[PDB]
Amino acid sequence: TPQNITDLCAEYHNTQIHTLNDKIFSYTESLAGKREMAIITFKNGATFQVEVPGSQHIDSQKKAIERMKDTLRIAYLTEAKVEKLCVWNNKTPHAIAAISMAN
Amino acid sequence: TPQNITDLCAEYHNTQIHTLNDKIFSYTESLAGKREMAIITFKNGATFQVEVPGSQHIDSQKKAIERMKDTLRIAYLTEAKVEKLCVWNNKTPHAIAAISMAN
Amino acid sequence: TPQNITDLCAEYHNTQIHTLNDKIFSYTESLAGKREMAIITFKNGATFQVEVPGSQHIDSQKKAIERMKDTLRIAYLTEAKVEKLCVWNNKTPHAIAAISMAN
Amino acid sequence: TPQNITDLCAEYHNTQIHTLNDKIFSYTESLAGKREMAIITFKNGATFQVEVPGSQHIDSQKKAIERMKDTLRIAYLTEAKVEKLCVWNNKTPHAIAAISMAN
Amino acid sequence: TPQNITDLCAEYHNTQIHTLNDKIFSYTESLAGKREMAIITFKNGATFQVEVPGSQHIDSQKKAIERMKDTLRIAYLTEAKVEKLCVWNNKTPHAIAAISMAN
Ligand SMILES: CC(=O)N[C@@H]1[C@@H](O[C@@H]2O[C@@H](C)[C@@H](O)[C@@H](O)[C@@H]2O)[C@H](O[C@@H]2O[C@H](CO)[C@H](O)[C@H](O)[C@H]2O[C@@H]2O[C@@H](C)[C@@H](O)[C@@H](O)[C@@H]2O)[C@@H](CO)O[C@@H]1O
Ligand SMILES: CC(=O)N[C@@H]1[C@@H](O[C@@H]2O[C@@H](C)[C@@H](O)[C@@H](O)[C@@H]2O)[C@H](O[C@@H]2O[C@H](CO)[C@H](O)[C@H](O)[C@H]2O[C@@H]2O[C@@H](C)[C@@H](O)[C@@H](O)[C@@H]2O)[C@@H](CO)O[C@@H]1O
Ligand SMILES: CC(=O)N[C@@H]1[C@@H](O[C@@H]2O[C@@H](C)[C@@H](O)[C@@H](O)[C@@H]2O)[C@H](O[C@@H]2O[C@H](CO)[C@H](O)[C@H](O)[C@H]2O[C@@H]2O[C@@H](C)[C@@H](O)[C@@H](O)[C@@H]2O)[C@@H](CO)O[C@@H]1O
Ligand SMILES: CC(=O)N[C@@H]1[C@@H](O[C@@H]2O[C@@H](C)[C@@H](O)[C@@H](O)[C@@H]2O)[C@H](O[C@@H]2O[C@H](CO)[C@H](O)[C@H](O)[C@H]2O[C@@H]2O[C@@H](C)[C@@H](O)[C@@H](O)[C@@H]2O)[C@@H](CO)O[C@@H]1O
Ligand SMILES: CC(=O)N[C@@H]1[C@@H](O[C@@H]2O[C@@H](C)[C@@H](O)[C@@H](O)[C@@H]2O)[C@H](O[C@@H]2O[C@H](CO)[C@H](O)[C@H](O)[C@H]2O[C@@H]2O[C@@H](C)[C@@H](O)[C@@H](O)[C@@H]2O)[C@@H](CO)O[C@@H]1O
Ligand SMILES: OC[C@H]1O[C@@H](O)[C@H](O)[C@@H](O)[C@H]1O
Ligand SMILES: OC[C@H]1O[C@@H](O)[C@H](O)[C@@H](O)[C@H]1O
Ligand SMILES: OC[C@H]1O[C@@H](O)[C@H](O)[C@@H](O)[C@H]1O
Ligand SMILES: OC[C@H]1O[C@@H](O)[C@H](O)[C@@H](O)[C@H]1O
Ligand SMILES: OC[C@H]1O[C@@H](O)[C@H](O)[C@@H](O)[C@H]1O
Ligand SMILES: [Ca+2]
Ligand SMILES: [Ca+2]
Ligand SMILES: [Ca+2]
Ligand SMILES: [Ca+2]
Ligand SMILES: [Ca+2]
Ligand SMILES: [Ca+2]
Ligand SMILES: [Ca+2]
Ligand SMILES: [Ca+2]
Ligand SMILES: [Ca+2]
Ligand SMILES: [Ca+2]
Repeated sequence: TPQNITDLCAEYHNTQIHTLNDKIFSYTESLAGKREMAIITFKNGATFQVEVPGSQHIDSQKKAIERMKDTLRIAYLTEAKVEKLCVWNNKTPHAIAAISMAN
Repeated sequence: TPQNITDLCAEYHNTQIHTLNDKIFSYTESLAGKREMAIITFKNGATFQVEVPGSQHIDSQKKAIERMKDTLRIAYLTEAKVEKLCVWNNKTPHAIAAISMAN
Repeated sequence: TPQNITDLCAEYHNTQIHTLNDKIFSYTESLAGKREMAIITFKNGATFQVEVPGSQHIDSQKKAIERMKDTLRIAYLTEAKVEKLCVWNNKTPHAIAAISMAN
Repeated sequence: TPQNITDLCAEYHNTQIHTLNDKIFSYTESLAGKREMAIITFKNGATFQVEVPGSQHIDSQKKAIERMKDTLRIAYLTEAKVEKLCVWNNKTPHAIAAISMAN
Repeated sequence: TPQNITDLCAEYHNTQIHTLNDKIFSYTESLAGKREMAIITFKNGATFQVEVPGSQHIDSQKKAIERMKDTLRIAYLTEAKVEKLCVWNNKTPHAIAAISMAN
């Protein structure tokens, strides 16, 4: 089991770490059918999604997808500094796998 | 996959973007039967619903509807600035499909 | 579809609007069997319940009942001003159907 | 239907009211098997639990037990004043049945 | 039933109490498949996980695992002082069983 986000991220293909060290600039949320997702941006233009749940996701990920959207909303609203995101870079926008906050 | 609320909104018929750049003026919530909904207003009188769940919604939308009501309540209580809403304009009041927050 | 609490409240028998324009004075919560409910008061002694879920409620109301208790707790803890309550006045204490928050 | 915590408490056997009029001093939470519970204390050493869900509970209490743990956590973090607890005094520590928050 | 985290912790094999008396320094969570988990650190380098749910857990632990991650996120965001953690020391990083918060 990994001890940090960087090591975690390295366990998977198709991923990378972004080091933001910044608060979330915007938070977008949709309930529209087939677009039940969240999008965040940072001041530098970096844009990330929490993907629409699909066949790329196993059943054990479903609660964690919902948690992640909860986390991004409250991080946005508290201006919490995001340290890193682990993302899948085979999606556009890049798709969030993990987040770390330290500040 | 869209990267922002404007492009997301354009994927659908009967939708329009409202650009508010303002906090929510009022938040209303009902548990009464057949009116299990939320209503928000802005100071300019713009009025929006989160629809009662119904046969227009697919299963994947049901958690998202609940999330959106959570988001609107906490946005209201934090006086968070709402940037845009994507709404269905074939409902009265207009029905929320997506929200963006930026400030 | 209604656009405000007053019009929503008027769709139901045995209801009334209370105009409070005040924060919640006390919040009570019970997990005791057959009394799984919330009670709120205002400074003037006005007392309201969220009813114990029962056969008077249709299935769609169940989630809305839980939401309303969440809303009352966070409204209490943020000292949010309650504008109006729509209540059923054939219950003692009067039972909450809807809430509006504004200044 | 009762209108306050005192009257509610008096509907049950083996209960008593504690009048605390104080914030929660400590909040403890366990996920250990058969000990999935919360424990609070006050500065005077008064110690209370939210019981592990068990055969003493009816099904309608299950959501309310979860809600109570939610309430205690946020009350602790907001330094909210606890007015009274209704507890079962046939449990060690005394088991929470209901809570009131006020000044 | 135990009355404090130390006594609870002692009911289990392979556990120990860490006394931190400090805020959480970093919070990490993941939605990646098979790593649906959270990791926290303290300034002294102490690193702890909330384990991925698995066959080592009983059903009552499922909700408690989700609660614990909720608690760690809000404790982080409120800078709440963590008093003690009860952890399993047969996992790397040590796995959280219980948390206490106090000053
Ligand atoms: C179009 C937009 O909204 N933003 C782009 C930004 O891309 C977005 O954010 C990235 C992280 C990714 O999720 C994209 O899918 C998304 O549209 C661009 O970022 C570059 O993205 C490419 C992938 O298109 C590579 O990943 C590259 O490393 C990224 O550029 C870096 O990150 C940027 C935020 C800047 O810091 C840039 O200087 C870096 O080179 C950028 C490219 O300028 O343009 C908009 O911001
Ligand atoms: C309670 C009320 O009557 N308020 C009106 C407002 O209507 C309400 O809000 C809109 C957004 C919609 O949901 C209505 O169903 C609801 O009653 C009026 O809004 C205009 O309505 C039309 C047709 O519905 C369009 O939606 C239009 O975009 C709305 O105007 C926009 O919002 C206004 C508040 C202005 O900022 C205007 O420039 C925008 O285009 C408006 C105007 O008639 O007046 C009250 O606010
Ligand atoms: C704890 C207490 O005795 N408070 C009373 C309040 O009664 C409570 O709150 C009302 C809304 C209801 O849920 C009652 O069952 C509950 O005990 C009194 O409110 C009046 O209550 C009588 C019934 O005993 C009638 O329901 C009457 O309509 C209520 O008054 C209206 O609402 C008040 C809060 C004010 O807006 C008043 O001007 C209204 O006419 C009130 C008033 O007697 O006194 C304490 O607050
Ligand atoms: C950790 C500890 O020993 N604290 C005690 C407290 O006991 C704890 O809190 C009470 C409410 C109950 O949940 C206990 O199981 C728990 O250990 C003591 O309270 C008394 O506890 C004894 C058992 O030792 C009896 O249960 C008794 O009823 C409790 O006293 C009542 O509650 C107190 C908080 C006071 O209001 C007292 O007047 C009440 O009768 C107290 C009492 O000495 O001391 C520490 O806080
Ligand atoms: C490597 C790193 O990131 N941190 C180490 C820390 O280990 C981490 O945290 C501990 C609690 C455990 O979860 C590890 O798996 C994890 O990598 C080290 O902590 C000691 O780790 C050993 C066995 O690895 C024991 O768990 C021991 O209790 C730990 O030491 C206690 O906690 C420390 C932070 C110190 O305060 C120490 O005095 C305590 O005994 C420490 C070694 O000090 O170093 C990094 O922080
Ligand atoms: O679990 C989610 C992930 O699934 C992978 O198969 C896919 O390559 C990633 O882009 C991401 O969607
Ligand atoms: O998914 C929800 C949407 O469903 C559409 O069919 C409908 O026209 C919209 O008004 C909205 O209700
Ligand atoms: O939805 C529940 C409501 O149902 C009505 O039939 C009843 O008269 C109200 O008091 C309220 O309980
Ligand atoms: O509903 C919970 C309560 O049920 C009672 O029967 C029991 O005596 C109490 O100690 C408490 O557990
Ligand atoms: O309940 C969770 C615990 O289960 C035990 O059997 C295991 O030894 C611990 O490491 C921990 O996983
Ligand atoms: Ca700021
Ligand atoms: Ca800080
Ligand atoms: Ca203000
Ligand atoms: Ca305000
Ligand atoms: Ca701000
Ligand atoms: Ca105040
Ligand atoms: Ca206060
Ligand atoms: Ca303080
Ligand atoms: Ca404090
Ligand atoms: Ca600080």
